[PDB]
Amino acid sequence: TLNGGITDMLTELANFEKNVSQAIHKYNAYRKAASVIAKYPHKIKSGAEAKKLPGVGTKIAEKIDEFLATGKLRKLEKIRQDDTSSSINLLTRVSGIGPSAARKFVDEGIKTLEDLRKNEDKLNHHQRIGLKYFGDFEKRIPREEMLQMQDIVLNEVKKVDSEYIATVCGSFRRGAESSGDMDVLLTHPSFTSESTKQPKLLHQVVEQLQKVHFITDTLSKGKTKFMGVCQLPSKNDEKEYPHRRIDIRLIPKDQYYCGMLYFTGSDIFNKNMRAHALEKGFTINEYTIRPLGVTGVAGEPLPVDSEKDIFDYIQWKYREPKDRSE
DNA sequence: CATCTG
DNA sequence: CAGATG
Ligand code: NA
Ligand code: NA
Ligand code: NA
Repeated sequence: TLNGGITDMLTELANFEKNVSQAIHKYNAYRKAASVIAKYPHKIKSGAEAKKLPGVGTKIAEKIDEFLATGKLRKLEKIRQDDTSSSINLLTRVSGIGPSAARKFVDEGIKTLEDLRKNEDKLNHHQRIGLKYFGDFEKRIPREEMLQMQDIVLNEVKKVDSEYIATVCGSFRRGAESSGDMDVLLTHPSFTSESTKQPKLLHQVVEQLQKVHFITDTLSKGKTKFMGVCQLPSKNDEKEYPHRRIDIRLIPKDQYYCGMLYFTGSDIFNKNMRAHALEKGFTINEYTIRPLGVTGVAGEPLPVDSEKDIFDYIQWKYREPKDRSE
């Protein structure tokens, strides 16, 4: 990476402003600076050179000068050592504990995981679950286990109603060797964009997965989105599998394949595909593909009955998920 | 964005 | 309801 040193530095500062300082404008500035510099074609040799770029001002140019001159940034050295900053970063590794909660805890003298365990009364349900499975949630899920999880999800869903359509997306669908979690997209022909959100569609799937002891905990659960915890079964006297994060999203049938395309990624691929769509006079988002008029007017959602339909509209050869790296 | 907390 | 969270 041509200016990876500089962009790494800026990103670290961005995260500091967001997680510790809770200063949104500095976070934004650092992020924008990193993004612009990342696209810059030349090896930056001074803060002055970088300052010519949009989003790079006096303060960022100063830090670039120091990094190029000394190979380090004192501010970042101070931050890494700082007790309060380190405690915040640690606490925000617990699912449910964001920058706000972390600040509150650290102010109260809660600085470590053991401190949290001794103060579980101060945690909401989500935070308690995040703490309980802190280790498991930071583990990668081997494809082998994702396939076992998929086998349970698909078969239990089908058991509830053969008309359900369930698709495990994310990098897993692109053939990834490991996943961070399981993202399931669910739909049913009886659920479309215009009709009232039917509560039981999602609930019945969640209920069945709980019944067979696959889903173990619930972080959040509404009419269209479930966030929770699952665990593969084990035989008596064999070590248990780790607990894993799983999301299940109920999506309108008429928006399902657009949703599938979006949540399958990758991000780069999505960016490229949406770009080519615009060229062909189409606009693609998470929900729909619509014709785009020369005046900028967006047409009504085009009918989509498969991912291939989307590729066809924009005159693209269908791309298997495993070929959607970019 | 969808959901939760207090 | 605002603020927070993934
Ligand atoms: Na967190
Ligand atoms: Na493993
Ligand atoms: Na606000």
